[PDB]
Amino acid sequence: HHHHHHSKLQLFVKASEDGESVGHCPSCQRLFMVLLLKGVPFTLTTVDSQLPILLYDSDAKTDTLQIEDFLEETLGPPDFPSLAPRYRESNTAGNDVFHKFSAFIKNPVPAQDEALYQQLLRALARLDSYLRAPLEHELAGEPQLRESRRRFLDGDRLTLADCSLLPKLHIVDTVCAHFRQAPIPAELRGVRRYLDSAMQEKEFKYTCPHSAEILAAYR
Repeated sequence: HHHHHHSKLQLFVKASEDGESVGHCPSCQRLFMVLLLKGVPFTLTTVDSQLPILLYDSDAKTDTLQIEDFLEETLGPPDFPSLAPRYRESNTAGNDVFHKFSAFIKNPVPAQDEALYQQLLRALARLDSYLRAPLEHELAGEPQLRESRRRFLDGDRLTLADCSLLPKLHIVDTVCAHFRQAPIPAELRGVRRYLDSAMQEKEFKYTCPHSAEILAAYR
């Protein structure tokens, strides 16, 4: 079904430095994921306003959030699965991780280093607590459940929320690990399980750019 192409729905995304494959771009990956999860035929095209961009008919859409809402609305039951999360909080948890990572990783002030890192950790901590908290349907079946059993944000299936966050969270882990020897702390069991579960899902695994690409983006 799905058609990738370098050198009808069509997604234009960034190519890698050498042009050989998919480039670093967490928004590009987000939409790549949405499209795969819809199970709709599509063409993805790498490129050497701003990407990602989507063509439907002759018509374009250039804004990540807009493209996403469109794909969620236009492609629905019974032809396509809806990917909206069920619970409000799936949409907000970890909403600040990426911003806090970016301020940490770009900081040139020695005396602010630990401080900004702590802010990063605290946000990762809150994401962790949500991932470990049993959701409604989990309790509906098991009334005394203490620790959530689920794989992802909203349950055991990838949703729009995961599509947005996983690409960002992958970068945080990749960059912090390699550059500052600061992998996601083992204490955050829910965050750790979440990244690992994601790597076992074809739609996340096969939309990841090579690690070298992410590393190069940060130098």
